[PDB]
Amino acid sequence: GSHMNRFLTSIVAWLRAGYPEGIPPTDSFAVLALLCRRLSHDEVKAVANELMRLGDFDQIDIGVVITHFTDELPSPEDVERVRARLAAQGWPLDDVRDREEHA
Repeated sequence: GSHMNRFLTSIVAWLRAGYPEGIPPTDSFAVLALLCRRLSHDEVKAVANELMRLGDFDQIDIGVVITHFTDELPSPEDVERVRARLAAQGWPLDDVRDREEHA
């Protein structure tokens, strides 16, 4: 019983759950950098678009950055920042074996 749309919905939820105060443009690029490791740039472009429409995102251009990256950006401290914050709501970005490894 797999539903594709529900996946996107949960992704949106996770992302905005990481920032219930709204993502600032600096770590928005961090978000795209992290998410692009799991999802294709068009997929993240789509979810970013709908998330910005939903309101729980700052109104910038993520689609431009994911299709045309920067060399020095996004900032490493920002990616580590979003990494630390989003980890609190879980991490479906990577794959984790169910076992008490790190709590």
